[PDB]
Amino acid sequence: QSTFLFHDYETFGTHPALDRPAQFAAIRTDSEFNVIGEPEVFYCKPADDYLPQPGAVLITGITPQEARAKGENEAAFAARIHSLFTVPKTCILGYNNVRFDDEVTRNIFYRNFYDPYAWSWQHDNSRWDLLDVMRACYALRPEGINWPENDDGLPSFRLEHLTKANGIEHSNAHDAMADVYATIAMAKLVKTRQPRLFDYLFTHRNKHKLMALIDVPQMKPLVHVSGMFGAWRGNTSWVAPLAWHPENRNAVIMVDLAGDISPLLELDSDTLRERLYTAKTDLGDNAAVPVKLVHINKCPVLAQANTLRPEDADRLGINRQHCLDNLKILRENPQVREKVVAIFAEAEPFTPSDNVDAQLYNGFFSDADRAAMKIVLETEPRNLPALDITFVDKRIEKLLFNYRARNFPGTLDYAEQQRWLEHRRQVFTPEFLQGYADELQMLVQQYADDKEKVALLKALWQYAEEIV
DNA sequence: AAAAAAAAAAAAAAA
Repeated sequence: QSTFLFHDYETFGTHPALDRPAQFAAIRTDSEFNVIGEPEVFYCKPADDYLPQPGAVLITGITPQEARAKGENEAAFAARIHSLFTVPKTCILGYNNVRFDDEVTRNIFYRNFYDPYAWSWQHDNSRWDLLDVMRACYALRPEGINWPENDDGLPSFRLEHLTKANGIEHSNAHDAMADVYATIAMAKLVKTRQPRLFDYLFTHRNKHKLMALIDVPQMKPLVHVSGMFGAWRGNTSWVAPLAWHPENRNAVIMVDLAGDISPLLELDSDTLRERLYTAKTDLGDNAAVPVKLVHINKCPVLAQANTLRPEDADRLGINRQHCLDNLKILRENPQVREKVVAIFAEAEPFTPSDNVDAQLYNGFFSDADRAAMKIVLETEPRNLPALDITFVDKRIEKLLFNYRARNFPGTLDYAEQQRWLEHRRQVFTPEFLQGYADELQMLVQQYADDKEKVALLKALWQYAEEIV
């Protein structure tokens, strides 16, 4: 039978590759969102070459001392998650998971010699993200659920703000296990209050399922829900697919039909590109480029025009006529496409980092390396160096040493212990430790009144003292 | 047989 796997990480920082996880929690459920099996919760021991983001710690309320005492090493941490995730017929999901948690999981698997993507697809698996489901529910089919307005009078979609707005036990927020229930409940609510949409959006979580909607040649208009648009637009707009992204295969170039389409008609590509990557604050008295990408593998909400009803339009302040006009102009002018696609054909302006943790997206691993890395998983730690393997991917050697050094220091010899002590010395430089102490010493002189917040800060200094 | 593109910028979620 098929199942839904709700999960939520509590990390030591925002950057998934560079920051480490602190806590993991997950619950297995059926299609009706009824709890199957026991709830899974466990902590991760942070390595001795990393300090947490003090902000993240003020949010999570979990000190490295607690995680070190309670948790397991990252190799086990990854094993337990990979065990749960690889169960056949499992749809893994959470809240804002595609653009955070899943990025963590991928690195956790990447750092600990597990396949970073297989969990999402292999054995009839998939993933889902409820965030845009809530935005789509509010935008398209709000009747039934209470929607919390912001200070400016705009719709908020923070989990804690939702569960409280619909009478659900949201006491003690930012807790791995407490958030999963709050998510499951939020799903259960939308499933009950609005099934059709919930199903549509579910079945249309698939890369190939979305594809069907895209008729680039005919520029068939589609409803697109995304936070990138804006809460004043119900995070919603009509869009038209101009062309497939020239390099990335999972991306497609969408034109915003609500935006002013003059720049595309007037300016050339080279200038448009520069015009696309400019801030609204420092941008002058010009209309911005009404173009964005949609990553069909990142659970984007797409539907056909008629899904967005003229009522729901008037409710969200979206001019249907203006969208219908620009479409006719875009259909009337092919030359617009030519210039647009060329914007996304340019090569990567950023130089790749030499930090092995951040190289996940430097291509896939081969079958030989993929197999050889399994033998590394099966081979016991102590016997890892004795095993002579000829790897192809230069990342593997650096990944290994870090794996063994972080997870199994006691398996290191003298040289390996020394070069690690150097690696650490390069991380915890006086100027790095000062800036940290400055960041703490600032925050304490800011949250001084909050004894709970201070206690957490002090703990970070006491940790920072005993780690170096 | 299949899986991906971090970071310029749009906004708003997550730690």
